[PDB]
Amino acid sequence: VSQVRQNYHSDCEAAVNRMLNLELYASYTYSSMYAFFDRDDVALHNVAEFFKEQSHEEREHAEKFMKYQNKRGGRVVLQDIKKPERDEWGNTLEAMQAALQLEKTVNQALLDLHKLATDKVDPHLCDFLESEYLEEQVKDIKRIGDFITNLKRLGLPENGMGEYLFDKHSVKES
Amino acid sequence: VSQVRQNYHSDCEAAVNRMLNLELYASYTYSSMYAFFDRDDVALHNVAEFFKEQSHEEREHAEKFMKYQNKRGGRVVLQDIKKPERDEWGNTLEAMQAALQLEKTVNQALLDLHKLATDKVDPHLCDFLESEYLEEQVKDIKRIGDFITNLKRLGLPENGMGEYLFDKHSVKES
Amino acid sequence: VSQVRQNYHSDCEAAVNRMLNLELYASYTYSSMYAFFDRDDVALHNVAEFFKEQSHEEREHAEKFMKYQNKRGGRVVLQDIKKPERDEWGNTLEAMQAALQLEKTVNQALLDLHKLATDKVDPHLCDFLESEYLEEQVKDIKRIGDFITNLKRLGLPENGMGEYLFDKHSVKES
Amino acid sequence: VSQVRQNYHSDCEAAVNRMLNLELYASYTYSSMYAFFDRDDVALHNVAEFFKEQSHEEREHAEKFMKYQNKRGGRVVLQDIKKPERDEWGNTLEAMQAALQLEKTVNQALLDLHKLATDKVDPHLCDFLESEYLEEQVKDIKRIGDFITNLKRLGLPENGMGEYLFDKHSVKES
Ligand SMILES: [Cl-]
Ligand SMILES: [Cl-]
Ligand SMILES: [Cl-]
Ligand SMILES: [Cl-]
Ligand SMILES: [Cl-]
Ligand SMILES: [Cl-]
Ligand SMILES: [Cl-]
Ligand SMILES: [Cl-]
Ligand SMILES: [Cl-]
Ligand SMILES: [Cl-]
Ligand SMILES: [Cl-]
Ligand SMILES: [Cl-]
Ligand SMILES: [Cl-]
Ligand SMILES: [Cl-]
Ligand SMILES: [Cl-]
Ligand SMILES: [Cl-]
Ligand SMILES: [Cl-]
Ligand SMILES: [Cl-]
Ligand SMILES: [Cl-]
Ligand SMILES: [Cl-]
Ligand SMILES: [Cl-]
Ligand SMILES: [Cl-]
Ligand SMILES: [Cl-]
Ligand SMILES: [Cl-]
Ligand SMILES: [Cl-]
Ligand SMILES: [Cl-]
Ligand SMILES: [Cl-]
Ligand SMILES: [Cl-]
Ligand SMILES: [Cl-]
Ligand SMILES: [Cl-]
Ligand SMILES: [Cl-]
Ligand SMILES: [Cl-]
Ligand SMILES: [Cl-]
Ligand SMILES: [Cl-]
Ligand SMILES: [Cl-]
Ligand SMILES: [Cl-]
Ligand SMILES: [Cl-]
Ligand SMILES: [Cl-]
Ligand SMILES: [Cl-]
Ligand SMILES: [Cl-]
Ligand SMILES: [Cl-]
Ligand SMILES: [Cl-]
Ligand SMILES: [Cl-]
Ligand SMILES: [Cl-]
Ligand SMILES: [Cl-]
Ligand SMILES: [Cl-]
Ligand SMILES: [Cl-]
Ligand SMILES: [Cl-]
Ligand SMILES: [Cl-]
Ligand SMILES: [Cl-]
Ligand SMILES: [Cl-]
Ligand SMILES: [Cl-]
Ligand SMILES: [Cl-]
Ligand SMILES: [Cl-]
Ligand SMILES: [Cl-]
Ligand SMILES: [Cl-]
Ligand SMILES: [Cl-]
Ligand SMILES: [Cl-]
Ligand SMILES: [Cl-]
Ligand SMILES: [Fe+2]
Ligand SMILES: [Fe+2]
Ligand SMILES: [Fe+2]
Ligand SMILES: [Fe+2]
Ligand SMILES: [Fe+2]
Ligand SMILES: [Fe+2]
Ligand SMILES: [Fe+2]
Ligand SMILES: [Fe+2]
Ligand SMILES: [Fe+2]
Ligand SMILES: [Fe+2]
Ligand SMILES: [Fe+2]
Ligand SMILES: [Fe+2]
Ligand SMILES: [Fe+2]
Ligand SMILES: [Fe+2]
Ligand SMILES: [Fe+2]
Ligand SMILES: [Fe+2]
Ligand SMILES: [Mg+2]
Ligand SMILES: [Mg+2]
Ligand SMILES: [Mg+2]
Ligand SMILES: [Mg+2]
Ligand SMILES: [Mg+2]
Ligand SMILES: [Mg+2]
Ligand SMILES: [Mg+2]
Ligand SMILES: [Mg+2]
Ligand SMILES: [Mg+2]
Ligand SMILES: [Mg+2]
Ligand SMILES: [Mg+2]
Ligand SMILES: [Mg+2]
Ligand SMILES: [Mg+2]
Ligand SMILES: [Mg+2]
Ligand SMILES: [Mg+2]
Ligand SMILES: [Mg+2]
Ligand SMILES: [Mg+2]
Ligand SMILES: [Mg+2]
Ligand SMILES: [Mg+2]
Ligand SMILES: [Mg+2]
Ligand SMILES: [Mg+2]
Ligand SMILES: [Mg+2]
Ligand SMILES: [Mg+2]
Ligand SMILES: [Mg+2]
Ligand SMILES: [Mg+2]
Ligand SMILES: [Mg+2]
Ligand SMILES: [Mg+2]
Ligand SMILES: [Mg+2]
Ligand SMILES: [Mg+2]
Ligand SMILES: [Mg+2]
Repeated sequence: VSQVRQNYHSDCEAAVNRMLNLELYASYTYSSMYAFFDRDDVALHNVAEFFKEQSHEEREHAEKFMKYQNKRGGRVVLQDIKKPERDEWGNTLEAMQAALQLEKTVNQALLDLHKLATDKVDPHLCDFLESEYLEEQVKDIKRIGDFITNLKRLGLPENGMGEYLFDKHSVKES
Repeated sequence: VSQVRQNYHSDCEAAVNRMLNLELYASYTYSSMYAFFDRDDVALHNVAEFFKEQSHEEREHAEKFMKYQNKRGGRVVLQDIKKPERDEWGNTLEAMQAALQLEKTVNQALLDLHKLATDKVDPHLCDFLESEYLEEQVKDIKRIGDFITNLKRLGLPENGMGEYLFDKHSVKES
Repeated sequence: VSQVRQNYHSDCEAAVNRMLNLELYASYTYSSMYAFFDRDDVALHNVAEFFKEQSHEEREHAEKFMKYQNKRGGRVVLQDIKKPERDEWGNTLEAMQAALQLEKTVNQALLDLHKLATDKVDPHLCDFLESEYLEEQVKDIKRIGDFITNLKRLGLPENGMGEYLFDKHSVKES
Repeated sequence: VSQVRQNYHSDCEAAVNRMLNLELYASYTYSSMYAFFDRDDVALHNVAEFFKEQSHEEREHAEKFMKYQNKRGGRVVLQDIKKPERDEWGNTLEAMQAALQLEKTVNQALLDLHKLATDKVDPHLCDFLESEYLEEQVKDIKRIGDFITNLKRLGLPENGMGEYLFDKHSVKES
């Protein structure tokens, strides 16, 4: 009943709201990782800044869904942002493994939303996901996988020198 | 079993490897056309350079598939690059006609890969083909068709002055 | 019977075509190494880019032989480009050892071509090889040998930290 | 008996003087072609300027041999510069065919001088010919052959429009 609404199924509107929540959840998990690596007894600053930036990017993903919802005439409905699964993240390897799984969880939700949009014959929503979300996921999943391979090569979790070197050379100097 | 792999069917992985080979094959055919037009008894330099650039572009298409394969967690598998169908290319008209058919053959393979990706519900691969390959083919097919029309207008194959003028005015001065 | 042909033996013409094929073969082998180091379970980006550049350089070597053939009035004859000997390259040390042997194989073929050119009293072809090919081989063979020495010093194949450091410090940052 | 002379055979000294004369002869022939195409009843200005530049380049080739002779401690001995074989050059095709044969005659003399230098074990003279003369000949022979192919394609000698177009598009605008 929005004056702009056209070819936008209620199911897709609802699924966009759920996806928005998941983006915010992902942002919050990354924020927790930032704070962990900033601890004085962890002290891997470039890794911390990597996760801070990851958090900001997820927040941007969320805001883009809010804007999308309104563009199509749907209505943003917010729910609680659940706290992350862990309060402490072990080390760079454990955190990167959790990040990989988080990005794959987000990717699966996006793929599921694409299936729904396809089922409801919504090519605009399909294009939006393909053009703004799906390649970002593939690229970041590859980046994080590459990191994990290098962390293993560097002898994580046991090799502290390896972990130190990863922070200096693999992630952006901040 | 790659840690990055998600929603990537074995059939699509294999078809990407076959497509990679076809891009390399197309590159090699264009390289042969370059060398032919550079012969002292052919001596159409702008036409030669046109095909040299076509060859480099196909090589870039191939490299982009290699990168894609790895991004999705598939594994690049290479096969022999078959030599071109001809050792000599007749004249500018015959070569352009062969180029048109080559670009249409490549296009059909890309369309077939899109059908497979659609069947396997792989929207990332669909988007990749649509965003990076399919429009390039339509544009180049149109360009080459336009050239063939002009070569016929110029009296090819019999009209040597027509062929000379095409090289001076239709293809980029190199 | 080309109008430009002068002092160019049929044997040399044929050997130039065979050398052209070998340059293309070398290019393809280096392309395979690039793709291997770009895998998410290998993930040595600077090493990957090193081999990508090696591949492009071999392609340039091939194109220079095509141009040479035509300049002398010979005729380019292409054959299949055989796929590389391996589908996977083990690690940076194994790949560099294979690269060393590849560059020495190419060098031996160039030296053999120089012997033929000398036998047929073709000083232009001798000069072409000496001025455009032979020093490139000596320089690259030295570079790759130096790399292998450093990879051994760094404890390859067992020392993953050593391999990580080589990628950061020995090859160009890409 | 020159104080600088070392490893310079009398035969090579004499052959350098004969080569010098041939370069001057080639210059003079090209000058005649320039004057012919500048005639009001020929009037192909870009072709005329092409041959004028060819003439100046041969003069530079001659001067470089004079300098070489003195560098090695030989003595420049000059002979008459014979007038060209023709007083009129027919048309662009006939002139280009004569230019091709002239450049091949010069090339054969250079190759013969290289054989002599090789026989007398004079690597400096071999290098001088290879580095300063032999590639220039191959390149110019290819250029002129390419021109002849295009003149034939353009319908020379009968097709006056073809000849006009060659002057506008194949040779440098002067
Ligand atoms: Cl609606
Ligand atoms: Cl509709
Ligand atoms: Cl609805
Ligand atoms: Cl909702
Ligand atoms: Cl709950
Ligand atoms: Cl977790
Ligand atoms: Cl915890
Ligand atoms: Cl997760
Ligand atoms: Cl957007
Ligand atoms: Cl995207
Ligand atoms: Cl990327
Ligand atoms: Cl990495
Ligand atoms: Cl370790
Ligand atoms: Cl890294
Ligand atoms: Cl999968
Ligand atoms: Cl899925
Ligand atoms: Cl599968
Ligand atoms: Cl395969
Ligand atoms: Cl086969
Ligand atoms: Cl064909
Ligand atoms: Cl053929
Ligand atoms: Cl085809
Ligand atoms: Cl891309
Ligand atoms: Cl495209
Ligand atoms: Cl267009
Ligand atoms: Cl056109
Ligand atoms: Cl016609
Ligand atoms: Cl015109
Ligand atoms: Cl056109
Ligand atoms: Cl010959
Ligand atoms: Cl000879
Ligand atoms: Cl022969
Ligand atoms: Cl051959
Ligand atoms: Cl075979
Ligand atoms: Cl091997
Ligand atoms: Cl293998
Ligand atoms: Cl080898
Ligand atoms: Cl060169
Ligand atoms: Cl070199
Ligand atoms: Cl050096
Ligand atoms: Cl080194
Ligand atoms: Cl070690
Ligand atoms: Cl450093
Ligand atoms: Cl080093
Ligand atoms: Cl002496
Ligand atoms: Cl001596
Ligand atoms: Cl003597
Ligand atoms: Cl003398
Ligand atoms: Cl006389
Ligand atoms: Cl004559
Ligand atoms: Cl005469
Ligand atoms: Cl002559
Ligand atoms: Cl000099
Ligand atoms: Cl030279
Ligand atoms: Cl050249
Ligand atoms: Cl030309
Ligand atoms: Cl005609
Ligand atoms: Cl024009
Ligand atoms: Cl031309
Ligand atoms: Fe970022
Ligand atoms: Fe991310
Ligand atoms: Fe996200
Ligand atoms: Fe990212
Ligand atoms: Fe292009
Ligand atoms: Fe193309
Ligand atoms: Fe292509
Ligand atoms: Fe194109
Ligand atoms: Fe390089
Ligand atoms: Fe190399
Ligand atoms: Fe090479
Ligand atoms: Fe090199
Ligand atoms: Fe010139
Ligand atoms: Fe010349
Ligand atoms: Fe000369
Ligand atoms: Fe020249
Ligand atoms: Mg209203
Ligand atoms: Mg609703
Ligand atoms: Mg949820
Ligand atoms: Mg709770
Ligand atoms: Mg995109
Ligand atoms: Mg983005
Ligand atoms: Mg990367
Ligand atoms: Mg694994
Ligand atoms: Mg499979
Ligand atoms: Mg195939
Ligand atoms: Mg075959
Ligand atoms: Mg597009
Ligand atoms: Mg493109
Ligand atoms: Mg157009
Ligand atoms: Mg002929
Ligand atoms: Mg032969
Ligand atoms: Mg071979
Ligand atoms: Mg085989
Ligand atoms: Mg020598
Ligand atoms: Mg030399
Ligand atoms: Mg050199
Ligand atoms: Mg070089
Ligand atoms: Mg060095
Ligand atoms: Mg004295
Ligand atoms: Mg004497
Ligand atoms: Mg003489
Ligand atoms: Mg006389
Ligand atoms: Mg040179
Ligand atoms: Mg020069
Ligand atoms: Mg040219």
